[PDB]
Amino acid sequence: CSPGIWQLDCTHLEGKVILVAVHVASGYIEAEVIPAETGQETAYFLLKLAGRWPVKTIHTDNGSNFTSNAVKAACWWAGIKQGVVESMNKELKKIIGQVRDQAEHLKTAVQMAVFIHNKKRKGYSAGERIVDIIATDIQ
Amino acid sequence: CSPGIWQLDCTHLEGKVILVAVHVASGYIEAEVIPAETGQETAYFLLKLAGRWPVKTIHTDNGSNFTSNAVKAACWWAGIKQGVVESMNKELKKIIGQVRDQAEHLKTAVQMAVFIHNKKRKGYSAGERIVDIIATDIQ
Ligand SMILES: Cc1nc2c(ccn2Cc2ccc(F)c(F)c2)c(-c2ccc3c(c2C)CCCO3)c1[C@H](OC(C)(C)C)C(=O)O
Ligand SMILES: Cc1nc2c(ccn2Cc2ccc(F)c(F)c2)c(-c2ccc3c(c2C)CCCO3)c1[C@H](OC(C)(C)C)C(=O)O
Repeated sequence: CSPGIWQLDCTHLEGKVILVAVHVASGYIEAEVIPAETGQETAYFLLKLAGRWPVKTIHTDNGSNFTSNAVKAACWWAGIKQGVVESMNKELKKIIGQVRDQAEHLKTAVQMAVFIHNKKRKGYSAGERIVDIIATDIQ
Repeated sequence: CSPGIWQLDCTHLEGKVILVAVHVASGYIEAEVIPAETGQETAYFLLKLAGRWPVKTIHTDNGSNFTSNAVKAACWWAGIKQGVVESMNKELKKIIGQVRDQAEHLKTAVQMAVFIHNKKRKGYSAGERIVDIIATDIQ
């Protein structure tokens, strides 16, 4: 897929919200545990994401997620416009379950699962693929 | 410099704490506004960082930052061992000052400054250099 496309969705676990961003072309994930599912939290997440990777386009399974003025302002400022994703989210949810008792806080288990997911060789890992896709696109 | 070396330090602004991670070889920055300067916050930041980039070694200007059991546990689990940095932190502090009135929250201004810093061409940007350094190291 195009190297600037990311998918963002929230999932719920233990009464908390996990914002999951998938780089569609590599399967690479960025995730954070947010206090609430709000436009301000999504906007802040998008600003962080766009400063770290070249974010061109964002996709989601819940269109209404992107209607706040806060989200529209983040996309405006950062210059963002509006199978794999289902699979990557499924893998992450499974990994969180597998490491959950190794940590007190869900947020810690989430970051351990992101780490495991991005480094797992499938033969390259999602972390290796994103860096290869973005470097070759710059070239 | 070696591609797995990162420098982590905290700086203070408006009574808040900004954790700044610099990828020494590229000048690329990752930053977060943390509620307090604690071992638990540093450990959590390191886990997130290590799941996104291949973190081999961490440097700091304040050695005591890395003594908590929480930090030692994050480095153990993620397999981490213990001019440019001064310049990158200086540039970020200047950029935050330059964009500060464009946002209500300091954390928003911080992420705008990270974005500006990583995308600025110096001729490649810090964001372009990190992806090139890591991709060629995998190759
Ligand atoms: C806190 C916050 N609110 C925002 C927005 C945007 C709309 N609103 C709603 C609103 C409503 C009434 C107002 F009087 C008012 F001033 C803003 C940004 C925001 C979001 C993204 C963003 C920018 C802004 C200002 C500036 C350029 C980079 O991208 C904010 C913002 O905070 C979050 C990122 C946490 C949402 C902020 O700190 O100002
Ligand atoms: C909350 C937290 N505390 C930690 C630690 C480690 C030591 N301590 C102190 C402590 C003291 C007394 C205990 F009875 C006790 F159980 C742990 C991790 C932590 C930090 C990093 C880390 C791991 C753990 C458990 C597991 C493998 C991946 O890396 C935590 C941890 O929370 C933060 C990351 C926010 C610090 C957690 O959720 O358990």
